Amino acid sequence: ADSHMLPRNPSMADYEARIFTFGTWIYSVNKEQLARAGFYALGEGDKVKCFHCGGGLTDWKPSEDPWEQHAKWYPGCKYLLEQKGQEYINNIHLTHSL
Ligand SMILES: [Zn+2]
Repeated sequence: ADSHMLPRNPSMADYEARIFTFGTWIYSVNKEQLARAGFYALGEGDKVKCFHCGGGLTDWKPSEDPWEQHAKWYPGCKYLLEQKGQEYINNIHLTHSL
């Protein structure tokens, strides 16, 4: 788990690089949402990982929100914080259960 200012995979900080990995994507969740939320696809099922915290997510379900799942599972992510803020992270945890 990375909660440092330094991205775990700085090479995926590049947006074009993340979006490349979603060139095709057969799963329910929108790929632009996934990319903006910091994820890139591993190329194995629906596994994605955050470039910053290195947090991985998989088994996506219809209606699931990439930023919400990002905050639910990896609330200490610095990229997540920079984009979404502490209020959002905390509210995700007040309304969700793991
Ligand atoms: Zn993250």
